[PDB]
This record gives sequence, structure tokens and C-alpha cells, in this order.
Amino acid sequence: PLHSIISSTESVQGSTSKHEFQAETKKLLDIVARSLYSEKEVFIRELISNASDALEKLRHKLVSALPEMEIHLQTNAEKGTITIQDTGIGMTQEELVSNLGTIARSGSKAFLDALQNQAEASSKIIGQFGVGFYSAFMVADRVEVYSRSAAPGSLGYQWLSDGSGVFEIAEASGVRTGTKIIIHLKSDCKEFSSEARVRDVVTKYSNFVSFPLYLNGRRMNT
Amino acid sequence: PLHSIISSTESVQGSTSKHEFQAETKKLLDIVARSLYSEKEVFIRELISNASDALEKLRHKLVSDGQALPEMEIHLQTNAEKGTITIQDTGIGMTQEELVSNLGTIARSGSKAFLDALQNQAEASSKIIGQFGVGFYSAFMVADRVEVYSRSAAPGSLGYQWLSDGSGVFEIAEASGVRTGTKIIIHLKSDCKEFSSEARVRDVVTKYSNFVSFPLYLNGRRMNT
Ligand SMILES: Nc1ncnc2c1ncn2[C@@H]1O[C@H](COP(=O)(O)OP(=O)(O)NP(=O)(O)O)[C@@H](O)[C@H]1O
Ligand SMILES: Nc1ncnc2c1ncn2[C@@H]1O[C@H](COP(=O)(O)OP(=O)(O)NP(=O)(O)O)[C@@H](O)[C@H]1O
Ligand SMILES: [Mg+2]
Ligand SMILES: [Mg+2]
Repeated sequence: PLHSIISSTESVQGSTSKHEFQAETKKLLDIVARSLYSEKEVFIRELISNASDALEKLRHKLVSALPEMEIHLQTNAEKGTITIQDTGIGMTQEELVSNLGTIARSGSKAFLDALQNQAEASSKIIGQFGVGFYSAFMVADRVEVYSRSAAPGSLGYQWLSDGSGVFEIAEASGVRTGTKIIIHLKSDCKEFSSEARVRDVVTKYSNFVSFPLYLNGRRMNT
Repeated sequence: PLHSIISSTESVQGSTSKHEFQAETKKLLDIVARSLYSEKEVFIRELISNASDALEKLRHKLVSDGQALPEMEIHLQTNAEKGTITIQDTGIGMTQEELVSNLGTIARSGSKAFLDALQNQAEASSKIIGQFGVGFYSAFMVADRVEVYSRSAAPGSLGYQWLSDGSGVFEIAEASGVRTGTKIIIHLKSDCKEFSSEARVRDVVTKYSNFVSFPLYLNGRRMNT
């Protein structure tokens, strides 16, 4: 008896605002693109860790009907997608622009510094530091984010990028509070639209995931 | 958005077997029913504690054996029209043998202590029901009639309905459409219809919901972290 919250409720309303990635972000993305980094499956944990962070942030707002606090994965073999949705704190428009566009992540500063100071392949250095959210672009043709801040009266947004130069933001209706990230997989990365492949990855660490984690409606952790 | 699992999926398929309560159980029922004990709301925690126990038992069966994990939740629902309050858990459930033995006897240790203390002391039942509790039979503080469905988590298990009006006898019959775990439907006495009010149940449960070890819902609303 399965438990799913992921469905196509969202629709883009009105016009698009166009944004450029920070220079350092473009550099990071290009390095990832042209690296031969083989453990691309890391993007799943990067996104689950972010979902967990967002749910933890939501707790900080609680005092004495509690909000649902869940992380959902869904694979779609036919569409070549993998989706992660959390019911956590979400992002304002300002937050989308800043958080998904810059190199604020402390590990990513360390990463970029390591590129200058280590006589190692980039793949090894990606292994050492990680690249956080941008790990999605290991596997994605295109990344499609919907987010709505848990703050009352906040609007929903769509953030779009193919990971080259530019990202877009538009207002969206039908966005649940929290964040949904839809990864449109590369033609050579379709393995991550398979339930079995994703289960095998996530099983290795689901016991360490602090919130309820579902894969295609099936509960993965205690 | 609400989260509810409680609905009328069950129906009796099997013959009815009628059972007499053990004499000591009859005696405890008798004592509790007639008591001036006024803190009747306790039955709600009694049932939630049992739901929790059942869900904890289900954990003990889990191993890292591949698949999904079972949902582990406790649900309360009130129905003001029908004069009911229902509690459903998705835990270990009860075999037929377990229904007859577990809901039928006074194995419970605090109930043996209760009866001992009532006999060999001069405190009235009011007090010492509060001290000891009377577990599952607390339901008969507030119930005209108690309606239980249960199916054991054990592979192969059938579903059963257990019925009692709390006087002398209980019935059991095989039932279809029982989810693994236990649903308890309390058909409330006339002077007890307050426990079919959501606000009444909420105000009671809020006092201890953050000590409840599993997700707890009231009419589809989450009550605890
Ligand atoms: N699911 C999400 N919900 C809300 N905020 C998000 C989500 N995913 C990413 N973010 C924002 O994007 C930022 C960057 O994410 P990420 O690149 O993983 O770095 P980080 O999580 O800050 N640090 P690290 O612990 O090294 O991953 C986060 O700090 C959040 O502010
Ligand atoms: N929801 C339930 N699911 C499974 N078994 C149940 C359920 N409720 C009651 N039982 C069984 O009925 C027995 C009696 O319950 P109860 O009268 O509360 O005593 P107890 O729970 O054993 N001891 P105490 O800790 O004092 O409540 C339990 O031990 C269970 O075996
Ligand atoms: Mg992160
Ligand atoms: Mg008990």
C-alpha cells in the first residue's frame, strides 16, 4: 500500500526572468562536465541531504497540526526523469536566485581552491569535496525546480537550467510548500530512471536519512 | 492535506464463535463499569499505548531483507453522528488465539495489582483505578459496545472481528478487508458522546502526544513530531 505525494500539479504563470550563473559557478559546471567522474550516482545523496536540510529548517519554525515532513523520490522510465520532492522550508525568489546560482557552498570554495593546488585529476577532486546541488548536472540534460517558501503568503516559482551559462525563473501555480527537483536525464544516464538502480544506491545510506524517505511510494527507512 | 487510513473496509465472512469472559475478567469489568471513577478520558491513552506496543512488536520482525518497510502509524477518528471514536494501528495485529486470550483475560499485571489493592484496602475503586489503570478494559468506561478488527502481520494470517458489549460474553468471526494491525471502534455511551468531539479528543491527546513513539493522527491531522 504505497504512499506518493509527487504529481504534476505545477504550471508556469506569466513571464520569465533570465539570469547568468556566477563566473565561479560556470567554471565549476564546466569542470564537472568534462571530468570523467564515474560515481555520478552521488547526485542522489546530494539532493537527499539538501531535502533533509530543508526539512530540518522547517522544524526550527515550529512551536505549539504539524506539517508533513517527508522526502520523496520518483522514477519515470518513460519520460527519462528522476524527481526528488521535500515538504520542507522551500525557497523564496531571492533564495532561488542566490542559492542555486552561486558558489556559497563552503566545500565548493575548497573544491575550486583544490583545482589550483592539487596535482590530481578533476574527477579525484570532485570525489574529495563533492559539488553539492550542481551534482545534478552530472546526469541531467535539464534541471527543473519548483519551490515555495513555507513563509505565509509566499509564491511558487519555477527555476530552469540546462547547466550552461544561464538559468531562468518564473512564477508558478500549484507548487506545494517545499521543493521539487525534476532531473531530465542525459541519454547516457537513463539508468537513474530505473527503480532498481535507485533503490540499490539509496539502500546503502537510507538508515542515515533523518526523515521519512520514499521511493515510488515505498518507504525506505525507519 | 489530510492523512487518513480509517474507513469501513471490513465485513464478516465467517461463522460466529461465542466466548464467556474468564471469571476474573467479568469481575474486573463489573467493578470498572460500576465505579464512580471520573477520569474516563484515560481510555484514549490506554488504546494509544497499546497501538504503540503493537507497532513496536512489528519492528522486531524487520530485517534488512530487501523490500519496502511497512507503514507504522496510529490513527484516531471521531464521528459525532454515529457516536463513535475509532483507533487504528498498522502494527503486529492479533491471531484468533490472541484475540481470545489477550482481550479476554486479566493477564495484565497492573490489573492483578488493582484487584488485590481493592480487596485488601479501604481506598475506593475511584482512586486506585487511577493508580493502576485497567488497560484495554478502560474502553468499557465509555463504551456501550466495542468493535474490534484485527489481522496478524504473520504471513498467511486471516482477519477477524471481535465484538463485546462488556457484559459476560464476547464474539469472534472471520472478517474480510481487515488491514494488518488492529482497528478498535468504540460505540460511546450516551453520557460519553464528548469523546466523539474532535476538540475534546485533541485537548486530551495534546497533553502526551510528544511522548507517543510513532506518528499519531487525529481525523487525518498529524499530532506529533
Ligand atoms: N531541497 C532544497 N530546499 C531548500 N533549499 C535548497 C534545496 N536544495 C538546495 N537548497 C539551497 O541551495 C543551497 C546549496 O546546496 P548545496 O550545493 O548542497 O550546498 P549546501 O547544502 O549548502 N552545503 P553541503 O552540506 O556541502 O551540501 C543550500 O544551502 C540551500 O540553501
Ligand atoms: N492495538 C493492539 N494490537 C495488538 N494487540 C493488542 C492491541 N490492544 C491490546 N492488545 C493485546 O491485549 C493485551 C492487553 O492490553 P492491555 O489491557 O493494555 O494490557 P498490556 O498492554 O498488556 N499492559 P499495560 O502496559 O499495563 O497496558 C495486550 O498485551 C495485547 O496483547
Ligand atoms: Mg547540500
Ligand atoms: Mg496496554
